[PDB]
Parts: sequence; structure tokens; C-alpha cells
Amino acid sequence: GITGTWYNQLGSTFIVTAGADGALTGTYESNAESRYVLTGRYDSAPATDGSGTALGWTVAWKNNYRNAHSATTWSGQYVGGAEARINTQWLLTSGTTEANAWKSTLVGHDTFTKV
Amino acid sequence: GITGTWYNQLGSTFIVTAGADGALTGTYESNAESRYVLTGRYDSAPATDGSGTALGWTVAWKNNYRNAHSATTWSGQYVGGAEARINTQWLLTSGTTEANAWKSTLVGHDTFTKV
Amino acid sequence: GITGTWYNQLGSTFIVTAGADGALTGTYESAVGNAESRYVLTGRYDSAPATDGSGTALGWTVAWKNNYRNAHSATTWSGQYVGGAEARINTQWLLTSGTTEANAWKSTLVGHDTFTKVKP
Amino acid sequence: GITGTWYNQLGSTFIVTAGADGALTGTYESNAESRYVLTGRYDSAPATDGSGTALGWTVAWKNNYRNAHSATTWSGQYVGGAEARINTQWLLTSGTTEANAWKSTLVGHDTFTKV
Repeated sequence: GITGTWYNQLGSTFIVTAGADGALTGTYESNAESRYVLTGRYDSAPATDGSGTALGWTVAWKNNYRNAHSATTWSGQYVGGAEARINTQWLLTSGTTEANAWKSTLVGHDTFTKV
Repeated sequence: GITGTWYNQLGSTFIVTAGADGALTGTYESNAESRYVLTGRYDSAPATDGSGTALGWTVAWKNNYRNAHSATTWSGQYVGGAEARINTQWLLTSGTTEANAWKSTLVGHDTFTKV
Repeated sequence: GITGTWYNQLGSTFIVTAGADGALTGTYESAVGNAESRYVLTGRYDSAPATDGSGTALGWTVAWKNNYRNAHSATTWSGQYVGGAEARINTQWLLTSGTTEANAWKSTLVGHDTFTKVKP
Repeated sequence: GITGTWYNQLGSTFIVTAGADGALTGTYESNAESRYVLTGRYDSAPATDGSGTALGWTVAWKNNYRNAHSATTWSGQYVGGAEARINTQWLLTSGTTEANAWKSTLVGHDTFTKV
């Protein structure tokens, strides 16, 4: 259910493989200059009462072409069924000096679908 | 610098290895029954201006003894200096039904040190 | 056009008046949680926003205590109003329950709400 | 416990009156130029178990002299006694265009004391 290609509504696309050990690994494409490594974890033996599957991943925004000095972690759940969704909240953290530490983190949410 | 053993106020311990091209691997404990796998990423080429090093990691709270059907993601930055510390904000998502999604996700923060 | 009656995706109703001094005053009625009947709200908004088509920053608070019950908790919504055809307010919110020191790590929930003047 | 002047480590100062209704009213100072109105709510009947006292408040960052086109909300709790403190998580949202909303909200924490 998780393994595959997921789209948000801003044109972003990620491809993930959900491993039996509970590993999540893939590529987030914000172009080869826009592709980044993702890595995370998921609940590999979820409850079967209609609850969703807890998961999370991280992208550090560096590849072989560019570097944003920042990272995004998404925390959320997979909802199967009808048309599957991954509903998430995210944190974006940027490298800053001590003095700008207070404005280092952005918070948001994102929903991914299989189409 | 990142590589090593870290602690938080509440006495949890996390062991990381920072890979030369941005990977993070390790364990998070709070005894082996409290040991879980972490995985994440970091900026392997941070600014030279005194800024910190962005990073993130995830833990799914399942091991071979336990499953709380939830996962936590930490987004933050490593600050090398007088005292090396990792300053984070985090998100804990639980698997919930669609009716309870609204109360699925906790938010907090955590400071890690090597001491 | 912030003043008025607003609905979120889960059918909660927010009745608010935007005054001249940047004040936000009203009532909230939730469709979920340890809740029943109206709760008092107060907040602030930017009463002289930019012209560039940026939205209007705003915020408000509800403590979940009325004459019928007390959930020992408060939510704050932080967001922006976007005017026009289908007007709307997009928010991220934080819900803090009172806890003892030991349980404080789990005292805050975070979430996102979207309000529209039409009920879903 | 709550009415009076509170200070963060940042320097910022906030003076509040907690009314019997559960109203919070006051000013947030960082000179007139840096003074802003705050309004909020608190639980005027907290449990007795030793649970802190839930509150929140908002400041829109406009006064007669400047306008940042932004608003911050603090969600947190009051913990009384000698080292009485208010612990909060905050959100700061900036008015942005639709294209830019994904980066409109910052998150962080702050701790307020009486000294």
C-alpha cells in the first residue's frame, strides 16, 4: 500500500519503497537538480481496525547540484482504501546563527495521493 | 561532530552515525525493550558563516517487543561550539481512525547534548 | 470581510466580529472534543494589511471552559484570511491541556483548520 | 499567579491582567514603538491535581508606528510557585500571497518567568 509514487498538490512527487523491516527509502523530486534522497520509518504491523499506518520521513535539501542548508521532516499516517492518502504535518528547519535560532523552523501540512 | 552518543533532559539516549553523504543511522533508547531504530539525514556541507547544520530523523515506535503504532520525527540543527548541542522541534503522529485524525499529532521540542 | 459566521471542515462554527482596533471577538462551537455549547473567543488581526495581494494575518484563542464544562485546555489558531469569491481562513492550531511536569511532553496537539462562510 | 509582568530569556516583556472571566489582557513589549496589545484566554478553574493552568494569547504585530503584517499565537500553560513559569509553544503567521503560503507560519517555544 505504501510502496510507490505519491503526488502532492504543488507538483511534488516522491517514489518510496516500504521495506519489511519498516524502512522507508526513496526520492523526492521538488529534473535531476530537483531530486533528493528521502529516508524514514513506518509502522510495519499496523492495527487492522481502520486506524492508519504511522510513518515519517526526512529530506535534507542537498544533492550534487545545490544545497539549501535545511531539512524537512514529515510526520503522518497512511490511509488505505478508496483512494489512499498520506496525511502529514511537516517541519522545515534551516541552518541559522544563534541569533536567528528563533526563526529557524517552518511548520505546515501536506496530503499525498496516488494520482 | 554529529557522530556519537547524545542525551536529552528526560534521560533518553540516542546513538548516531553521520555518513559522509548525509545519512543518519542509529538507535534511540529510553534496556533492549526500549531500543528502536532511527534513520534520517543531515546537511553534509553546511554554511561557513557560523550557521548550524540542519538535520532530521525518524523513529517508528515498533521493535521486536513493542509497537505503539506511532512515529516521531525530529527536525533541528546541530550547533558545534562551546558545547555541541542538537536543538530540535518534534512531531509524534499516532495511527487513528479518520474520525480521530484531528487529535493524531503531538508537538514538542528537545535539546540534546553529549553530556 | 472577516466579520461573520464561519465553518470548518468538521462543522464547527465560528462567529466573529472584527473591530477597528484590530480586535477579534466572538463565540466558537466545536463539533469534536470535550465540548458542548458556545465558548468565548478573543484574538487580534492586522487591520491594515499589505496591498500586494498578500493575505491578512490573524489569531485567536479559546479556553475550553463554559458553564457546562471545562476540558482544562486551550487552543490557539494562527492564520491568514484570504478574501474574494470563496473567502477563507487557513490556520494551524495548537491545543494545550493542563498537565503535571512529568506529562508535559505530551501536553500539546497541533493541527490545521480551514474555515469558509459556507457550511460543508 | 498569572497577573503581573513576565519575562523571556529573549528580553521581551509581557504584562498581563487575568480577569475572573478567563480573560487575558495586556501589552507585549520588546519604548512605545515596540509595545503591542495582547488578548487571550485562560482556564479560570484548573484541576487541583497539580496540573498546570492552560492558557493562550495572540499579538498582531501592528501598532501606531509599525506593521509587520503578522500575528503570533502562544499556546501553553502556567505553572505556579517559587519558580513560577509559563511554558508555551508558539505559531507566527505572516500575511503572504497564495503562492507563498507554504512558508507563512513559523513555530517555536518560549518560557516566561517573573524574574
